[PDB]
Amino acid sequence: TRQARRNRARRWRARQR
Repeated sequence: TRQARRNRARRWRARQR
């Protein structure tokens, strides 16, 4: 949870391969 934003950035990376 405290690093959920890191996962969201990972999703953005998955959206920006």
